[PDB]
Amino acid sequence: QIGLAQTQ
Repeated sequence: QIGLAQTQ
């Protein structure tokens, strides 16, 4: 489970 991810 991942709620929110922001990746760069």
